[PDB]
Amino acid sequence: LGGYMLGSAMSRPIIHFGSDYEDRYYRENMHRYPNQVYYRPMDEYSNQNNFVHDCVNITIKQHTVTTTTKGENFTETDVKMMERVVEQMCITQYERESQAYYQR
Repeated sequence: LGGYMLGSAMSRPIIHFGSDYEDRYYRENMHRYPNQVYYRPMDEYSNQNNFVHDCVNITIKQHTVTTTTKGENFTETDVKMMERVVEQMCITQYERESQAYYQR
C-alpha cells in the first residue's frame, strides 16, 4: 500500500471448483476473505478480463501479505480460489464505475 483505493463491498459470488471440500474450504472462511477489492478508476484502460486480472492481483496480494504477517500462509490453491472470487468481485466493482461512465 502507498496510493491505492477501495470502493463498496458486495456479497460473495459463489463460484464452483470441482470438489465439495475444495468449495467448502473457502466457504468456511468466506467472510474473512477479500469481500472488498482494491482498484483504480477507469481512465488508462478497460479490456474484458485484464483490468480484473490487475485489480485481483493487488487485492489478493494485500490481503495475503497482511495475513502472512498475521501468521497465516495461504497455499497456491487458496490464492487460485481468491483469484476466481475476486475476478467476479472486480467485474462488479469495474462495472459499478462503467455505469457512471455512461451516466455522465
